[PDB]
Amino acid sequence: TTKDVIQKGISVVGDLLGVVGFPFGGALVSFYTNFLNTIWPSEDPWKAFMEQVEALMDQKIADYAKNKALAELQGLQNNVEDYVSALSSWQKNPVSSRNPHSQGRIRELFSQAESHFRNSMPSFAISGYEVLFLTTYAQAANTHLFLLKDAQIYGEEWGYEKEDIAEFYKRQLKLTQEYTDHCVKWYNVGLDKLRGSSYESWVNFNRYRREMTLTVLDLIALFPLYDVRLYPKEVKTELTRDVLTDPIVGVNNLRGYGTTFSNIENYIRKPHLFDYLHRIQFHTRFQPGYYGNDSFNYWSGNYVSTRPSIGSNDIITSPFYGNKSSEPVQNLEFNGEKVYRAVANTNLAVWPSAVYSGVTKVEFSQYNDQTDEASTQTYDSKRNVGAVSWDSIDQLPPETTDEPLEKGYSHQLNYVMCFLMQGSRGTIPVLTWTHKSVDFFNMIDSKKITQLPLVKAYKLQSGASVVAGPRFTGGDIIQCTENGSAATIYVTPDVSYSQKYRARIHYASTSQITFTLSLDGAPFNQYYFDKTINKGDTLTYNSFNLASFSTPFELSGNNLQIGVTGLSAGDKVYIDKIEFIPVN
Repeated sequence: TTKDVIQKGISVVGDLLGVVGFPFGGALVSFYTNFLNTIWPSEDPWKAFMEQVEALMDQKIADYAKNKALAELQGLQNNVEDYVSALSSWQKNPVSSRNPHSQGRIRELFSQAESHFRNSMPSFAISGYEVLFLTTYAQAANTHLFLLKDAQIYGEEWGYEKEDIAEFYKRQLKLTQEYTDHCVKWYNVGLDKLRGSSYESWVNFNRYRREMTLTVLDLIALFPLYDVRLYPKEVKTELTRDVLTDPIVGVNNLRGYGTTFSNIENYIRKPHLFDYLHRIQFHTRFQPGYYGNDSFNYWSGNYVSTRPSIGSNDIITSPFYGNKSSEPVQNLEFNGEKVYRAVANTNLAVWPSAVYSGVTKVEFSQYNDQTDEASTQTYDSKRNVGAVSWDSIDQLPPETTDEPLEKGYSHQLNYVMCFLMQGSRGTIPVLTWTHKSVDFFNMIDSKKITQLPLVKAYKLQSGASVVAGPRFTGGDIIQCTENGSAATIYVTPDVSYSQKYRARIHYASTSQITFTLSLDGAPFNQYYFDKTINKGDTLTYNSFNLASFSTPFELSGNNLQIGVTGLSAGDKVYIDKIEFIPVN
């Protein structure tokens, strides 16, 4: 259910990934037309976003608050549409028809929309309804900020005063911090409100977490890239966070046999360096039916193997999950294949005073980006398979319904974990996914500013570790507590000639520090960096700083190592991303 808003959410993020940083005029206008058709066509989408959280929270917005919100949104729609039509004409029209008279038309259409946004935002954050208005606020906030950056692109062309463009920029910086912080604060409020002890509690908790990730968290992660002054070129970036699909179960009500909240939540994958699905070992067991005729085999447990990020080849194999096989083991390999879909069959046997159900068949759809072709691999219990009851596409829709699935999908399989039901009445499989934007090769683009998340490293050292991200960076981060090396990340240059680059680092630190960069073991850059937080502070938007290294360099190697020094006992440094700026 609610796949509609989930698709809109996934699509917007997918489209924005193409116009992030300083976009080319034609691309910007193209985006805007889809944007209007997706998010700003009528009040239906906004109403659906409200109902979405109401469904997750099992609460409703007071009708008065709901009606006003919808009213503001209708007005904002007109402002956005009037603005886009005009912007479209401006881009299309040559630098000749641009007379003082048309400049003032676009200038006031823009000022109106921007102003209307600041006036309306409070309506999507009324006391007591903050969490329920979250996806609506997120989408409105996004629009407001995306709109704002246009003033830095076309400001002078439109004939705005130097003072005006500057006021708009400072306003953009203030709002990027506020909107981001607002979303994370209430996201967490909602998350905690759903924590329970039962299996049913965890499904709700995790569904909220996944849906808020796709519609809110992924979105706010892009906000900083709207700063066309800091990002004067197109930006190549990726979202590294995990999302778990709903558990695969054959029955709607488990009558208390579902795995407990803590036995699921405490065992799912913890903050880890990025990796890829490599192999799966299926274990099968026989489930007898009370009358023999109604028996079936089912997936009882599993092993999972993943390969690390580029630069390392040693395969990581998971502990055993679930119950050992009573039947012959099945192994599926994925070497390089991208699993973009998983469809499952489940079956049930009704006993006098018990019901037994399990996953009997799983069909995986894979795409080989090397040999540009799709195919399927499947697990079959072999005895009484039943019907399909679970489709990943329902939870993780494609970015585009235009292209074929192997091209338009939004996520790929990263992990499989089997949980045991209470009193071991069965097995509950849980699947973890990662975003399609993740570049396996860690490729440094020669024309764009490339953002490289530290979790893409293949090797951590000196006691460095992966820590939960602050919810606004698109993924997890690296925590450094000691002086010395920290991480080694493998890099793939996209060109052959001696292209030069400048490096920038997005970090947080409790003290003044020194970052050192090495290529294949040789230092090439070392610089001093400011303290951004106090010991014990929680990480909010302003905790992070983005600072450049002085000197330019060439990528005469592949193994980039980041080292830190200047730490004292109790000092901590958090590293989010390293950026590469193509320089002449």
